[PDB]
Amino acid sequence: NLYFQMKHGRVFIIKSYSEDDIHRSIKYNIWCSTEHGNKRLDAAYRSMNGKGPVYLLFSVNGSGHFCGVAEMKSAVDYNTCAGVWSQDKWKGRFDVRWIFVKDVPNSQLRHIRLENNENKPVTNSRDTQEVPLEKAKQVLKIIASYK
Ligand SMILES: CCc1cc(=O)[nH]c(=O)[nH]1
Repeated sequence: NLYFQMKHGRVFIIKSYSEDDIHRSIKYNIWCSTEHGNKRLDAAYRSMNGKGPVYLLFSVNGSGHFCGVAEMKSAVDYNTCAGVWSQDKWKGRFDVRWIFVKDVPNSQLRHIRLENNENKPVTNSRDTQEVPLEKAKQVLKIIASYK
């Protein structure tokens, strides 16, 4: 209702090519991004210093929908077993906590736009695109109220 109208938290889009990697993340509550993506999330997490959550909005590239919401729950460990994701393109791992597993079609979010990404729809983001807090509130309310 007015729950989401907090003033702390940072929100990022997660774009996965792999449906297998979504399933593994939900099963084991972990994730891994590119090197550049991990560094961005690790900085946001460490600078948050616990004063609020880091939310992750997951969407599989090409699927036409978002598939869930997770919260970051650790910094990035860069020295972990390799080859655990569906493509061996990844060094490291961080903990997440899946908060919401539901398919939300892009049609329900296309009209929200990111002033920090040339006003492109939030549904046209790349991996680890950060969402401004005020637009993030609108997306979460839509996700949590979809049926
Ligand atoms: C390591 C899991 C993963 C898969 C993918 O396709 N993209 C990404 O950023 N992380």
